[PDB]
Amino acid sequence: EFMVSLPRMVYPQPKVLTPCRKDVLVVTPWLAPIVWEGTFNIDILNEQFRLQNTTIGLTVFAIKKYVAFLKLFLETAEKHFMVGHRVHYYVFTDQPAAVPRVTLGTGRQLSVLEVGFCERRFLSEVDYLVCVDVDMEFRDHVGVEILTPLFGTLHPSFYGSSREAFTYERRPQSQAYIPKDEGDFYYMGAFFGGSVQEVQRLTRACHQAMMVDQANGIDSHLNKYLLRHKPTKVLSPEYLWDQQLLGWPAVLRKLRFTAVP
Ligand SMILES: [Hg+2]
Ligand SMILES: [Hg+2]
Ligand SMILES: [Hg+2]
Ligand SMILES: [Hg+2]
Repeated sequence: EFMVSLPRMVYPQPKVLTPCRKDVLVVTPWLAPIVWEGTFNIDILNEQFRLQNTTIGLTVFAIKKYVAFLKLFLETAEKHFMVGHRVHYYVFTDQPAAVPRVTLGTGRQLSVLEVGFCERRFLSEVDYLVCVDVDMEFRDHVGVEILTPLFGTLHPSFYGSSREAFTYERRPQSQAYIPKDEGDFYYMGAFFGGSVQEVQRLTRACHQAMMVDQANGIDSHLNKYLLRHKPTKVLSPEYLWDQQLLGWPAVLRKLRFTAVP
């Protein structure tokens, strides 16, 4: 947590009286950045994170037919995800032998964990955990701009919607319940992350709430958690897109991580 000085760097002076983007919200009401292209200088951020020797874990579950998505997912992650930084891929799968042999860049590693003491394993191996769906591909840069204690990503189908249209859990009997007059954003579970400690907090809360609903005979739990524990960054839909369903709107300067058609 002691941080060394940055080196001399040459880049354009930020302009106090020029908004960064005039077409989108770039900060939430609790002062968390909303990550859009144009908001960050990746050279500055790369320096800051490299100087801390940052390691990023990327976790994916690939069960049954979803193993078929791993080759493209990992090949494209190699091109676009945290390039230059230490990356540990964690692939959770029922088919260890079906994980494709993907060639990795230096400083990058992959663990296969079979699914039908180790939570501490993430704590000792990585600084940040990023949790994504495997039936996706990277098409453009996804880097250290996303890293923060806790982040969620705007659901691409709902970023322009009013909160009453959000498909939050609406049954008051559920632990996930959000009433019509509450809600900041509609976050999608396909891309979230943060420090290991904050990600483990989130998944522990979600698991307990789901068990409680289960006992009572009942994205919703994620959305409840992030309502009540505000993320320290929010990722724009550049980070979670479906071009076939939604096209390429002008508000998206890049399409970084997308559904496979
Ligand atoms: Hg800017
Ligand atoms: Hg995770
Ligand atoms: Hg939750
Ligand atoms: Hg969750």
